[PDB]
Amino acid sequence: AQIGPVTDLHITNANISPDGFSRPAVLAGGTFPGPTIAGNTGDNFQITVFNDLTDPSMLTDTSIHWHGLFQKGTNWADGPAFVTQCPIITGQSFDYNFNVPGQAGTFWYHSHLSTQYCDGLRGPFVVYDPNDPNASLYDVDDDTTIITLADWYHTLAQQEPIGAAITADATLINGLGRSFTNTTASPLSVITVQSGKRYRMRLVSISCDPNYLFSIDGHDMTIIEVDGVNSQQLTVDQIQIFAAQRYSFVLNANQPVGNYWIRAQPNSGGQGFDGGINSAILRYEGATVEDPTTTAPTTFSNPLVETDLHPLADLGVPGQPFRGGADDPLVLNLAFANGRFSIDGVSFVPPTVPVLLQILSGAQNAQDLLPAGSVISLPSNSVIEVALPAGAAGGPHPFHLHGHNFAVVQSANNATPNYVNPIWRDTVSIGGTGDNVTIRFTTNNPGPWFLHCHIDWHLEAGFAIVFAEDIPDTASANPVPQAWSDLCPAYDQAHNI
Ligand SMILES: *[C@@H]1O[C@H](CO)[C@@H](O[C@@H]2O[C@H](CO)[C@@H](O)[C@H](O)[C@H]2NC(C)=O)[C@H](O)[C@H]1NC(C)=O
Ligand SMILES: *[C@@H]1O[C@H](CO)[C@@H](O[C@@H]2O[C@H](CO)[C@@H](O)[C@H](O)[C@H]2NC(C)=O)[C@H](O)[C@H]1NC(C)=O
Ligand SMILES: [Cl-]
Ligand SMILES: [Cu+2]
Ligand SMILES: [Cu+2]
Ligand SMILES: [Cu+2]
Ligand SMILES: [Cu+2]
Repeated sequence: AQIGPVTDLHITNANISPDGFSRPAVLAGGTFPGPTIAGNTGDNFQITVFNDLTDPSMLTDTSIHWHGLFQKGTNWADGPAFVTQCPIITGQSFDYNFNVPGQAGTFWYHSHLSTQYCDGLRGPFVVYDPNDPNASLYDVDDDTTIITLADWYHTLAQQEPIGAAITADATLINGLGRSFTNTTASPLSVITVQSGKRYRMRLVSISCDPNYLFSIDGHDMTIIEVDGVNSQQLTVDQIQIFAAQRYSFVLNANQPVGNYWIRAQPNSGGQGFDGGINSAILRYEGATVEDPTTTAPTTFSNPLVETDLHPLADLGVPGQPFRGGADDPLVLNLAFANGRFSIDGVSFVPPTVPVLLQILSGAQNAQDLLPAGSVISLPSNSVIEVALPAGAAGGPHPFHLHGHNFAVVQSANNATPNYVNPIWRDTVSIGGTGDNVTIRFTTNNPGPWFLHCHIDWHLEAGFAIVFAEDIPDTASANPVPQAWSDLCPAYDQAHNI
């Protein structure tokens, strides 16, 4: 069952075996993935997070981010450790109390301390729209239509050896899948449909790293939502989904009653489907309980291409229709060397005092904010353009901006910008060498907003900056509760800082 919008959420350690290999994990709600948090557009969420963690190998502190929610006036509840809060210490709790005006769609939540979400603290977050403009396109939209894609590691995140390549051990679809090596025939997830019905499938990448080529044998998929933004209908037969992205698609259960493979091929780790890796099962009601016998095509006829997506609403693009046609045009120099990422020559290392607290304490320009060189001020009520030219090792990098969604004026693998009707989203692949993926947004949300690669291993290696949007108005716009004010002193005491 779905929980929320007002709920407790316990964070605990437990052993799990989603691919037949047992290891300890960091879990929300006792499960991997965590339980779906849900409500309606405009609701007040009050998620009281109880930190009950005791195993230091996966960190006993935590902080939770509500990915894609704008947090306007509630920057303190956004979750990124050392940006908007100090972590919650073990044996304590914290009420993330916020509202979701003007948003409806598919989101997710995850730890935002170190690489802890990789150890299991990840789950779906759905904001339903009682007056959804896409409602007539489908018959079913509920917990049974959520599809999560996750990477899973046998080695604990904190224990990944310095200097060795990090790859996953399994792909998990709805929490189940088979290991790439020493594959055993552990249970696969089943997604059940009834012949003739239409389903709003909510596809959520909760990945720490790989992108997936997602498809369903025999079926096609009509995209209706991108990262919370309603789209015009776009029919595709494969979706390349990057870490932290979401799509909703209509699945028409219009094939013969049977079993069909659901495929999610990561860009690293096990290649193909031998032994049922990278797989789940779409089962029609009345089908035999047995594995599918279907195959994929050699070549997909209609893969998703991002420039084919367009908003359902007339969203346009802010600013003027040319490069640099913004109030604050930025071009970030994104680089990697010697194990560390950098943005404009600075590798991100989290500060001791959270950025928001530094601002509330009176730091009022970005040159006064720590970490030095990692915080960039943005002016209020302005059009911002950010160019994110690719080339840094480890790509393609899915960049994500907190506090905002943005127009994707230029997408991967295509040198032509779109100043008319590009999709808006919150996580975008910056592509490959020579690309110039570029985003635009307007600054109407005061506070410090993280911008980073959502490959969690790259964030940990410094691939981030903070946009301190409207520093002068941050304090007035974001009143803080006493419980938030108490986080830093409690954390610093517990850690002898
Ligand atoms: C990506 O686009 C940005 C503009 O959005 C380009 O930035 C220009 O860079 C040149 C030097 O390369 C400067 O002289 C300009 O001041 C920049 N701003 C402009 C033209 O608006 C950037 O070069 C592009 N990068 C790639 C790799 O194509
Ligand atoms: C590369 O991106 C451009 C810009 O988004 C795409 O160009 C648009 O193509 C559509 C469909 O033909 C036209 O309606 C638009 O007028 C084009 N816009 C512009 C600014 O050119 C283009 O299709 C993409 N290339 C590929 C191969 O998908
Ligand atoms: Cl966000
Ligand atoms: Cu996220
Ligand atoms: Cu986010
Ligand atoms: Cu990256
Ligand atoms: Cu983040």
